[PDB]
Amino acid sequence: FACKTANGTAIPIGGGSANVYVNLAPVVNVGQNLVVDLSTQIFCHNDYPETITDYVTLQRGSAYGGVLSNFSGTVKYSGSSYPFPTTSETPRVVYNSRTDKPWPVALYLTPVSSAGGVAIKAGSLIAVLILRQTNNYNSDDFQFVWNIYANNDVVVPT
Repeated sequence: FACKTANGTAIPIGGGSANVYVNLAPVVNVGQNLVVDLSTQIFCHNDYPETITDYVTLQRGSAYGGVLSNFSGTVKYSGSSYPFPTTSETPRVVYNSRTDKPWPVALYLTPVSSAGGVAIKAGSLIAVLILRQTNNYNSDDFQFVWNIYANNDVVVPT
């Protein structure tokens, strides 16, 4: 089991860390959602689906920089919505194929009432998402740590 980003960066068997650089809607009003769809950015596969089933959760997700300060967040994992930053590990998604398939994670971030101006800065860390992988075969328990960085400023009109 291993994962890769849209730009080619991979985290191999056993886990590790990688940076993901995302473009963001440049203007988001109070009452609107800024969406960070990582299902188009992060892809993973099972290396031995003939015999092993891989189990994958969002173990936890944290907000940083302007997202922590200026946004109220929810994370969608494989169709279900949870608080972001997270308060519990999600249910498991099954990976049973060698074809790389999306990690079904999306952040929905809406400005807090106090937000205004540049609410997210270009180049800043905005989230860390921990993908946890286990299986039905041995005791493997691996973390794939995704550091999410903003490619551009996000302005909240005032």
